[PDB]
Order: sequence, then structure tokens, then C-alpha cells
Amino acid sequence: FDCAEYRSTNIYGYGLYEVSMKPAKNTGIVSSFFTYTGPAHGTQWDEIDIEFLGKDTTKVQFNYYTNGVGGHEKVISLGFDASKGFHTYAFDWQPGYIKWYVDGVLKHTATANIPSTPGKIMMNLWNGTGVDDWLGSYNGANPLYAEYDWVKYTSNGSVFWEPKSYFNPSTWEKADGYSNGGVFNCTWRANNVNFTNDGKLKLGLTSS
Ligand SMILES: [Ca+2]
Repeated sequence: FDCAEYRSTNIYGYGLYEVSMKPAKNTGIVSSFFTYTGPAHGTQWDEIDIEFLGKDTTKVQFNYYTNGVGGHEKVISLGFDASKGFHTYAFDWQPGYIKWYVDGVLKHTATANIPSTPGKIMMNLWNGTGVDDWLGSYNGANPLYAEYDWVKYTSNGSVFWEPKSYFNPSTWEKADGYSNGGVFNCTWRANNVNFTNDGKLKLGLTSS
């Protein structure tokens, strides 16, 4: 299986991160929006996540890692099926808290051991292996898509607006030609990152 990952080339810090998206629906997969920096780049592993488990798109999972330590998973019920339309998901990341919102409504707050290292904005779609309890087993269904209409990052003195109508190499990069291995049971392919004519980033999960 081939999957997809899109990531910023720059780093961003504290502020409001918003994305308008529509995750894919299927057992065994995840569609995400998150920030990330790792020892892979050094720093210290700090990451804030919005993950949609395809097994049940009526919920969304929030989580974070501070210094390689995670386990802050919070599953919230949305009140609607996320895969049926675009909604706005955001997280307000400040030095002493992370606040998550759905369509402008506050849904979760965290104040413990909050990350502080600036990272890249990343979006991916992938199928797991060895985590059937978390994601359900992946059944090989495909192609599957996760779509993103726009991304916005607002700090108090700047705004990063990305409407996703075309590929901009100075700002983003596509993952390609490798697998994360581990529970990621797919290889990242640049060809699986496409832009629709109407201005949406469309990540796909396909066979091969
Ligand atoms: Ca757009």
C-alpha cells in the first residue's frame, strides 16, 4: 500500500493552528493534522495531534507528546460524521495549555507537560499494522482519500495562510519513497499527494 504525507519546510511555534478537512472512513487507518519536531531533526520530540481514526469518524482523537512522552490521548465524540463534510479543527498552543476546538467550539483543554519546541505542520493518511486494538484491522480497501481545504497558523504577530490550491516547494514538501516502518504499513508516495481543481489537498491511500 502506498500512502501520503505533506509537511511544511519551515517551523512554527505558539499560536492558533486551524485546518478545514474531511478525513477518510475505513477500518485500520488514520487521517491527521499535527505539529512535529523530532530528535530526527534533533530538538526533542514535541508533537500536537488531531487524528481521525477511520474506524469511527464520529469521534476525533487529540493527543500530544512532550519530550518523547505521550499518552495524553483524549477521544471526543463529535456529534456528526467527520467524513461527510469539511469542518474546522484547531488547537490553540500556548506556553501553559493546549486548547482544542471543533467548528469554533472548545472541546478539550490540556495543561500538563505541554510541548514547547517549534515544529513542522504535517498532514498524513496511513494504514496501520500491529495496532488493531486502536485502529481496527485494515482491510485493504482502497483508494481512500482525506481532503484538506486550507491550513492557517496565527501567532500574535503573523499569519501563515495556505489555501492548498497548488504545490509550493518553498513551503511544503511531499514525503516520498520510504516507509515509516513500525506500525505504518505503507510507503509514502509523492504521487499520492494531489491538488484538486477546486483547491483541495487530497491525500490518497492506494494499493501497491
Ligand atoms: Ca482551498
